Amino acid sequence: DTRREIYKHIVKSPGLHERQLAKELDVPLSTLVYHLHYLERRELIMMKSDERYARYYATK
Amino acid sequence: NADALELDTRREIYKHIVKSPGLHERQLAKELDVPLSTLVYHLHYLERRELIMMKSDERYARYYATK
Repeated sequence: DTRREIYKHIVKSPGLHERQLAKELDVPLSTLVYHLHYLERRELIMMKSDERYARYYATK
Repeated sequence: NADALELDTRREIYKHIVKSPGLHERQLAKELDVPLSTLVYHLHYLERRELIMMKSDERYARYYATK
């Protein structure tokens, strides 16, 4: 039900964020994270860093 | 070889980093009035020279289905 909906929203709409997923499915963030962890542990979904949100610092 | 424009843009970027740490590249571009493509060109260079470092933010990770 909820898990099968989360995995499917990811197949049809690749690249979404954690909070964009919980909004487009009306699933609480805590519930969605538990299912995302299962889907990662089974290697059915993966995870990429968003360059648009990386932060830059000068080195020492 | 590097134009005055390339050197000026590079140094202006590096030291906006020092004066204002932790910004994203779209904020970097709008605050320096530089196109995003050119800014990312200079960020990769400053990172190759280890003058700046790039920290990912995993709160904004993108989710994809495996094949």
